[PDB]
Amino acid sequence: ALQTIINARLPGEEGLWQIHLQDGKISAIDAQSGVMPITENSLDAEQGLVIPPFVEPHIHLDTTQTAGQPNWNQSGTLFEGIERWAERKALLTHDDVKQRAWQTLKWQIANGIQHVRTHVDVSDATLTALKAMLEVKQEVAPWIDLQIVAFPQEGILSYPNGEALLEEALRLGADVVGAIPHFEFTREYGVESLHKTFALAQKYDRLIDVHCDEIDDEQSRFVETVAALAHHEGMGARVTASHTTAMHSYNGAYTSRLFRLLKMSGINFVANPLVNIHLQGRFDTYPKRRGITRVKEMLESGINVCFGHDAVFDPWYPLGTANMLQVLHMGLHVCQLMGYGQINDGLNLITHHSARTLNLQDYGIAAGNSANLIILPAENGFDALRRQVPVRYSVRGGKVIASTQPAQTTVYLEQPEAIDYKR
Amino acid sequence: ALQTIINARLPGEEGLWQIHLQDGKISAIDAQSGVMPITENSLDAEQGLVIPPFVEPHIHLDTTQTAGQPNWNQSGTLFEGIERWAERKALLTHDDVKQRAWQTLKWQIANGIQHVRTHVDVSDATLTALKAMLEVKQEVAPWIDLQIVAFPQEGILSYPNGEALLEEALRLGADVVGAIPHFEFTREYGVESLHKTFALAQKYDRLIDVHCDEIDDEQSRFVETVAALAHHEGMGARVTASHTTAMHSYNGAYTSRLFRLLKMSGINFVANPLVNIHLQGRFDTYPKRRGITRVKEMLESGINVCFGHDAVFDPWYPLGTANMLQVLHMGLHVCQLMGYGQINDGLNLITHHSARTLNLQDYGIAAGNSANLIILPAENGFDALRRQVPVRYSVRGGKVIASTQPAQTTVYLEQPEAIDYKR
Ligand SMILES: O=C1NC=C(F)[C@H](O)N1
Ligand SMILES: O=C1NC=C(F)[C@H](O)N1
Ligand SMILES: [Fe+3]
Ligand SMILES: [Fe+3]
Repeated sequence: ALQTIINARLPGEEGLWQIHLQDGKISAIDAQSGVMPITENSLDAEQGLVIPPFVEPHIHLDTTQTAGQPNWNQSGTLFEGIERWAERKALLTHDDVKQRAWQTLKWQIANGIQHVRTHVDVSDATLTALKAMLEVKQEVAPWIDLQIVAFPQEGILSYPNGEALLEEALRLGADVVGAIPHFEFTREYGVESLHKTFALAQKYDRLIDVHCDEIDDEQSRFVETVAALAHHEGMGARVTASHTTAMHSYNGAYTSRLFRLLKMSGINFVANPLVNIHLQGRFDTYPKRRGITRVKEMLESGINVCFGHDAVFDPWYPLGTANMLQVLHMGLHVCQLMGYGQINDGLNLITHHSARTLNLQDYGIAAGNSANLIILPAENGFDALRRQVPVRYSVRGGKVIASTQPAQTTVYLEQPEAIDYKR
Repeated sequence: ALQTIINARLPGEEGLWQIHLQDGKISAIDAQSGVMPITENSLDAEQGLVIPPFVEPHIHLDTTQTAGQPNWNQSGTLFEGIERWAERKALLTHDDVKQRAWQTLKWQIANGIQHVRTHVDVSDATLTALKAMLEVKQEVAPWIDLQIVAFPQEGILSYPNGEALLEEALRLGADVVGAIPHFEFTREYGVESLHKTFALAQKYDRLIDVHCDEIDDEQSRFVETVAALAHHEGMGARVTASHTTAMHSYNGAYTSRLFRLLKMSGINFVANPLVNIHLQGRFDTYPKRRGITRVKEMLESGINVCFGHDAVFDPWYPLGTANMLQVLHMGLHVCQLMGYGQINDGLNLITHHSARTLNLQDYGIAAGNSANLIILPAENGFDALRRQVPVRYSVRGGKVIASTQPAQTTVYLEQPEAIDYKR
């Protein structure tokens, strides 16, 4: 029955703070002028950093843990990945999807992630994975608020009954409408697919998250239609453009023109560093492009951008432990957001910016909000990122739902010495 | 008084193995047909992976821990980095260099690194850092065999008395002769500097490690002179070309021609993933090149290539905990060595290949060799890399010199559950 979080550091704030908890919510936040004593019912942050929970804005829980089944993606490309997934999709069973999704979700809970948006392939007349995921959503609710995107992986207009299946998925309860314009057979189908996606989102009052321009094609500009339709409907807050890796290859003049619309539209952007560095640049010899969208410029322009893990051991990515600080680490390097302040503020890319992408209404350390927060054994964002620290405690509804007793490293010199990699 | 390492897995080998130790050496290695019981004097690898120690083939211990002093490298480029370092170099003191070097060395010991090659800037008439590092080398010897490269950071022919200072550093005991041809004022000075470097290495019987073509200039081809001079002198095993990031920008025809010489010469290559992804591509707008040398092609051609951390919190890199598995993780992503086998064999890039780069004569788990080895709590290279595991035990001369009690993570669901991120 926790009543207070004491000795907490907060990003962008000086000193220590006390967070009072009442009835599963944050009742008040007060600055401390020194270190407070521990006591029963008090969770001691020990001058560590307290932040709202990590968020996973983009993952594929229906494909997670399937890498190599029945075959491996040899080329390491998005296109072969979809082909390898199609082979696995034909072998799906309800229980298998639930088991694999739950395996990755447990890693996420352990990693302080309390909000997850999973795409689920609905280019499947049986909607096997979707039915399984809707059950997982209910089962995992005490620990993670899971959003499900009805993702038409093989296209809306380019797959048999694609539009009907996408709508069926919404009627079954999917929270977000997906699309993949660059995978449609033609540019015209791509644009038309977006009009259909927006019409469905307005008909059912759902969010939108488009796999948008995930291709090293300087002519893949579906993002301008996503932003324009959102602006026209006055619904930018409910819309997300995932990937936009083609933007890495656009000329600068078009990008500058486009940025005005991106800002005016208010839509969100998701970059997936671990997967993008792996799948993009595969058609270059040397030099080889990085292939991540224009994260640095978006931040400078005040456009909301955040980071997702995208895949965890599946056709598009052979690694991962569903760790957001690891995703952030890769993104900061590839996007060259390596200034001290840029690294320190990096936490926003896996917390607040992602919460905005998911249109969350109860997020942040503020009075009145649910007591959902995590404690990192680090002094600030820079320190947490540099040392790739685990989540010491994850609190949800005012209760501890995960904890990590840190590793203990000792070197035996003339005398034993504890090493914590700090300075 | 350890007598045996039991239940050890070895890369590329099936089953479990027992490593018998006698008089600080490995006396014999025998396969097990099952799990052996623990007993006093036996170190149980617990079916974890046993490998020779991690190696750091390229780091700057004279600059480590100085990021932001007195100013930060704002552009994130090699060139500004050297300028910021020059400002810090003027403030060096003997004790400060020793303290900072020892701080990073302790992190390395904790991370199972028993072999380290540090470059030390000798473009300094006072040779302050070199004198300090020669003392550190002696002090750290019980735990790490430290090689010192006399690195003429500001050039040999382009800095006052550069050649005399480089030779003075060798007379004081530096183990390796360095150079930086692409930083010399002219291409001719660059080539001439290499002839002088090789002449010094033959005069003093020292190794060579050139900061070679660390620039996104398709015309920076000093590597062909390094390889040709090594081939002419029949000394490839003693020569290393660090960085060669310009190779990322070469046309393919010249690279193919060059590769024949690289193979024939037998020289070694070091890629520094964390720093290269950060400092390279800084003059591109979009698309932006990755800038790491041709690691994948070198491996396919049987050319020895390995990975270094290069910098730990200094003018050229604001992060790091001197962790080789983290360096490897970045390299596998940026170089797209993402096939299962490529990832699994990744350990060679931070163990055996690096030992060859340092021309080590006592390295590897083989009878007769010193009992220097480390134990990773993982099933194989892939698993160790994916989970970024710590070093459970580091053994040197048959004695434990470092150990890490792993972190313990628990999620509180309907029942508490331990999470180890394994599958
Ligand atoms: O279309 C896609 N499917 C799965 C992925 F992991 C990638 O995000 N893109
Ligand atoms: O010339 C250089 N000095 C320092 C570095 F870290 C980089 O390796 N290159
Ligand atoms: Fe995706
Ligand atoms: Fe270097």
